[PDB]
Amino acid sequence: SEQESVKEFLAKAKEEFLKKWESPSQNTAQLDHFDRIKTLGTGSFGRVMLVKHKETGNHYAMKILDKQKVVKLKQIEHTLNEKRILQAVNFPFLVKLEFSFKDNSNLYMVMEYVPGGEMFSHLRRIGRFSEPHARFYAAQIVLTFEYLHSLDLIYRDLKPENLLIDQQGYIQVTDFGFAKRVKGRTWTLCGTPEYLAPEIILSKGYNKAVDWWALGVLIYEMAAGYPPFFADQPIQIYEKIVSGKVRFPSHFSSDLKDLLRNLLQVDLTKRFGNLKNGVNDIKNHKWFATTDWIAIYQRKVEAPFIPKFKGPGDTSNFDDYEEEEIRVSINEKCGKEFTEF
Ligand SMILES: Clc1ccc(-c2nnc([C@H]3CCNC3)o2)cc1
Ligand SMILES: Clc1ccc(-c2nnc([C@H]3CCNC3)o2)cc1
Ligand SMILES: Clc1ccc(-c2nnc([C@H]3CCNC3)o2)cc1
Repeated sequence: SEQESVKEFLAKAKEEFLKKWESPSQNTAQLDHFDRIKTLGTGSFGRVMLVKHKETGNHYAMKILDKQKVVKLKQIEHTLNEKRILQAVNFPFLVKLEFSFKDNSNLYMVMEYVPGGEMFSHLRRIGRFSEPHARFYAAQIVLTFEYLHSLDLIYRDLKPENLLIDQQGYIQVTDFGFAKRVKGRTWTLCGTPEYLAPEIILSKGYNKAVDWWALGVLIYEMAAGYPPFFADQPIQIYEKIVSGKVRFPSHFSSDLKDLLRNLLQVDLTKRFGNLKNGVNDIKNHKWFATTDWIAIYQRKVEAPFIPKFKGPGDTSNFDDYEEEEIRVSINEKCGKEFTEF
């Protein structure tokens, strides 16, 4: 079936992941080693801030999570998943975690800063991506899932806001807050409504097939400019998702429609990526006939566009948020819950 070079690559990738997975790094910097520059984005339990390391001058994106808000939102296991996975993975299209640490109030994950901004911004600015442009990004996600799934990891948060565009025009995936190592099935209701597979919505035990469904949603959104299932109320979105009905814009190629019908298959036992040939059904589909998979992996293909930015500390591709304190309490909070962080 697969070439021995590919099998050996993935076998070594798993060996290296498991060594770090079984002995995670902890406490590799502290807050006063950095200067704060700007808030790059916010969220329910945390935010991401551009920082500069005071000794080296290097820029980083620091994700800050409030321990008490994490406990209240029942995200303890998820935050521990995120840091433990990020410190163990290594792949060209994943954001690199450089440091992690905690204090009395917060958990900190310090990643290399990617100045080009989120794919979401670029997609909304241009309207929609041409099929070659969408296919260049989709190929990178296919390889990333091939890697992650071979490590028994499910990603569970694919969407344009989590795909950063780097200085070469390639993707780096960020936010592993829903990622998890899974042996067979898992059961948590999590994700963004527009991207949820039917089996998540229906409260079933599910597997890596949910990532391949989300790839179908992403490719549709890149090529159309909007996602296939949307509405004002989540329950209305869920009803569309489970119905098995998708309408395609007339400008979609026949090959694109065919691939999407096989990724957006409501029956998970019939969905591309989850059949006997696994990822190969996707890589060998006609829509990818022009893709040089090794060249993509090696970053040898010229990108469709390079983001405009002035230097490693430029924030122009991210937007403006109210600047709030990073307060650290005099007393430790939730120490027992986060001992492993
Ligand atoms: Cl997901 C993924 C699966 C397999 C490979 C792979 N198989 N052989 C290689 C060689 C050629 C380039 N340098 C190592 O890479 C890469 C990514
Ligand atoms: Cl409610 C709950 C459900 C599952 C787990 C769990 N699954 N694997 C683990 C590892 C890492 C931390 N300790 C052992 O914990 C913890 C709490
Ligand atoms: Cl390297 C890097 C640079 C920026 C970010 C980032 N900025 N905002 C976010 C959140 C909120 C919206 N989407 C996820 O993440 C993460 C990593």
